[PDB]
Amino acid sequence: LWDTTVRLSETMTLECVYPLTHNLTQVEWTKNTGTKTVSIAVYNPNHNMHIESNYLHRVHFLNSTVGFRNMSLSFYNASEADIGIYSCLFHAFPNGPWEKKIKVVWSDSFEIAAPSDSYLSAEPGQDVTLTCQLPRTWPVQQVIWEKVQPHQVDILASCNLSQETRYTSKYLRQTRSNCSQGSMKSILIIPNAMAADSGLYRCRSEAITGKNKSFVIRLIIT
Repeated sequence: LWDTTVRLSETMTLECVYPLTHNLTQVEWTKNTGTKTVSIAVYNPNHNMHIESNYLHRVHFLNSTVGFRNMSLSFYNASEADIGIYSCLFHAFPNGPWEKKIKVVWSDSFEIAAPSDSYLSAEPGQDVTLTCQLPRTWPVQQVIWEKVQPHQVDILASCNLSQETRYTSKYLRQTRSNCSQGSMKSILIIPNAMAADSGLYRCRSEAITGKNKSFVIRLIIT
């Protein structure tokens, strides 16, 4: 129901970068208040821009090297009412839409609730293998890989072997994931890792009983 969770802050940014090579035709930023949706912004490559009147002077598009591929939404002065789920919709007709769902939550640093269980050192330029030490059998229903930062948590992979539809990560940096039926090691691979790939990587299991387990790796790439 969400691809990225970011911490509520006065100048928070909802990252959204189109990862595909298709020619863009439109972006839309929406917030799902309830069942109804509020159209925050609509932008077209002809520089036509719709902005919802209540968001007139509340949001902007910093978007380093502005090229309409990066449409991350930044707040000037956010408040508790800005908590909720946002949708960032890229249209690249005829190729079809690419949607990233962002949930804003009231919280402290996400790293607080993710103390590292393992420390992983690796040299730059190598394919780093992250190993989840959590069991995958019943009652566990799905296993999720996330990158945990103080301000945001990005879902890198999600595997539910019973689900017929697969989960596609909206994370910009490429990773190698595998949702296989075998009883092998639950692995996430970071290809050609750099110093920017350092940080907390958390594998998370969700069970049919509702119980939540987590295993956190502190990856350090000098």
